[PDB]
Amino acid sequence: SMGNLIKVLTRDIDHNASHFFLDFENAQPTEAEREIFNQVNVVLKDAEGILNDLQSYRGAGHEIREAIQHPNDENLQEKAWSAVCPLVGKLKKFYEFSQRLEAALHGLLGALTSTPYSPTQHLEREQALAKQFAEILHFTLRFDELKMTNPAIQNDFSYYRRTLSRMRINNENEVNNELANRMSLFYAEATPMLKTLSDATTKFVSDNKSLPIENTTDCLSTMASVCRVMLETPEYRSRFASEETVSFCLRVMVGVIILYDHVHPVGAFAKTSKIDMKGCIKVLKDQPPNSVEGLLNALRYTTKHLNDETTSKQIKTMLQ
Repeated sequence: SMGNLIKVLTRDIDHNASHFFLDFENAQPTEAEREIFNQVNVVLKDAEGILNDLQSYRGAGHEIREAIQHPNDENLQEKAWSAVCPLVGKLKKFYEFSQRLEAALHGLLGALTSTPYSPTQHLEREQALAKQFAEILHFTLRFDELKMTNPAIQNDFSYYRRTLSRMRINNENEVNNELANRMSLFYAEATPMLKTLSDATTKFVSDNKSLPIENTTDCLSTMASVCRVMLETPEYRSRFASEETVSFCLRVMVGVIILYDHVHPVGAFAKTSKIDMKGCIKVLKDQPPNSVEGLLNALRYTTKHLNDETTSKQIKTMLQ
């Protein structure tokens, strides 16, 4: 069923491009998937809009530097303020969309990690919900890759917090200090959406104490092995791996790996891990370097157990 699971996750994504929501007629969920598929699909419909706003994030570095250069010129102070406020509005909408990702993740984890079935049978039984989980990770990695290449995001928000505080001394859709602190910890992360999704998966394990942990962890490791085997085998590469399919699976694999490393007690690098770390890193290495550097940075920074003394030197040196 390893070939079937590949045909399930990599199904109808070639003719698909940049769309994170699943077509209802194409995915064809079962009766037991309808109430969750509908909820998750609404969040996935907005994921494309969130990602497009991040691509259009030009930043206010030019106006900020000019205002700081001439701090007595009120026209330049208001020109920078008029430019950075709609951008902080976008940053506000991105962080609030991260909270919606946590809700849609618990609906998927709640169904894909039931007590009786195995991970392999869950991805085959609840095929539509398994596709949505991969699409949530797809957007998560694609969002965090843009954030890493856009240094104006943290500079715009830091200048906002400095100017706000001291403007409401000297001088509705405004941001409060309580929300700003959570946004600052959000954008200080190398992978903001993935860190959030990582905590949400840890929350799911704690909310379901009566649920065994491998029902969640082996679901992530199965998805990692489905993507790894598809990408590393040429027999399966000439059958399924295309431009959009490889880029999709590369990001689904890195997503579940980091989730696994935070939820699985010993991590994804220990001897008892079920993720082929060397094989997953190698697949990233055989890819063109520029298109995967964001994913490699995720495996080097968002990881919990990478720098452990129990962790191997081969992968440690593999990620150098």
